[PDB]
Amino acid sequence: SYPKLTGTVIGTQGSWNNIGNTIHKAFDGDLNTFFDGPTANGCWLGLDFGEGVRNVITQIKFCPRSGYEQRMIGGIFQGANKEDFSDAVTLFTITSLPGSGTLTSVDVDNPTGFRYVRYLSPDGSNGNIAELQFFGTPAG
Ligand SMILES: OC[C@H]1O[C@H](OC[C@H]2O[C@@H](O)[C@@H](O)[C@@H](O)[C@@H]2O)[C@H](O)[C@@H](O)[C@H]1O
Ligand SMILES: [Ca+2]
Repeated sequence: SYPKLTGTVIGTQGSWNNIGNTIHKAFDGDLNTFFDGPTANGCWLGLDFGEGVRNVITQIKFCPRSGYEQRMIGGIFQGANKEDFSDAVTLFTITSLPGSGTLTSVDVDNPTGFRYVRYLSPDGSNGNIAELQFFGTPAG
């Protein structure tokens, strides 16, 4: 069991109806708060571990927005070493409805060290997700 990774929060700017449910609500430790993106499609969020830092990801945990769990199905998690994700690989694809109000934990088996990781939400989701966590270890 590896430590929770920290980094700078990156992703889609803004929030639905400018209420303020920005990407940062997915990293605040509260499963009742959530990211509600300004648009239906294209929303994403993640971390930049910082220049020169690469982690190997061994687990991802996430919790859907309460009452909108189906807006995660089809979302994917990617690791990359370019901030535009053009070199990304998909670490996990959500294909089952995530349980409400808890962190679903998924193992990742990819030995690559990444500087960047994200959740890329499916169309019609407004990026909805309540909490997102990555675990792993410094690439050796
Ligand atoms: O469409 C993104 C939006 O979906 C839900 O709100 C949908 C609509 O709900 C209606 O009943 C009205 O209240 C209207 O304001 C909305 O267009 C989510 O509740 C909302 O957070 C957002 O994710
Ligand atoms: Ca939250």
